[PDB]
Amino acid sequence: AAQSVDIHKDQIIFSEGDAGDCAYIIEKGRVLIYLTKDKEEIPLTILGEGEIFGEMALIDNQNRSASVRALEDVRLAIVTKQQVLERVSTADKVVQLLMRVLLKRLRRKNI
Amino acid sequence: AQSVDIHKDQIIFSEGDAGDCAYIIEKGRVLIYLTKDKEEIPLTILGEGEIFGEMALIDNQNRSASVRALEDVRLAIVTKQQVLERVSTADKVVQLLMRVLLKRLRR
Ligand SMILES: Nc1ncnc2c1ncn2[C@@H]1O[C@@H]2COP(=O)(O)O[C@H]2[C@H]1O
Repeated sequence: AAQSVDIHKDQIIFSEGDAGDCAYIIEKGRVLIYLTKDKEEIPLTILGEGEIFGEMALIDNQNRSASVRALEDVRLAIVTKQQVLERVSTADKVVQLLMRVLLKRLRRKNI
Repeated sequence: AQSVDIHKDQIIFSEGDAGDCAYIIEKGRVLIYLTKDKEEIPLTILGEGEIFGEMALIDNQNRSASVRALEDVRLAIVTKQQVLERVSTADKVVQLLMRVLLKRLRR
């Protein structure tokens, strides 16, 4: 059950401060990552097809650091913790080992 | 599968060395560290079933840190060719996660 979701142009996918449960892979369209500071919207990046966002919510299970809006009609593949564990557990030993030390390193970094 | 034993306090490799393979710790523990002006700054300690020395392989440059054995250790050698082969053949979503992790670790 790898589910997709379609998102209309100009839809806020999520907002800075929101609860974070999953990441998203862009299957079609583009998205704006941004912050809002005193009613002024400050862009950070634009992501397109085959790129992933919201991944700190996935590994660390905490709030959204930025807002994300769709610049056009987009499709998103939802990536949930259950999928990640399932895919890492079923992976090759060396790949599993790399994923572990990467995640362990990213936790020490973000301290 | 070739293994290698490393004596306690042996430098496995050093920051700045050429990087040809990674290692999975089969026995013992290892210290990952940097050296700044004869002062040694620890980063992490890894133990059994953990892997190091990947970064030279996937990013294709030198060793970013030094590694020493804290006790007698045994290491399974994983050649560069194996690591690239196994990561490239891995599942699309897993590859995508590894990329953004690495991109984050660089920033
Ligand atoms: N915080 C870290 N900084 C640099 N290297 C690290 C760190 N944690 C683990 N390592 C590992 O130490 C290794 C040092 O040589 P590599 O560049 O080949 O790959 C590195 C990583 O696998």
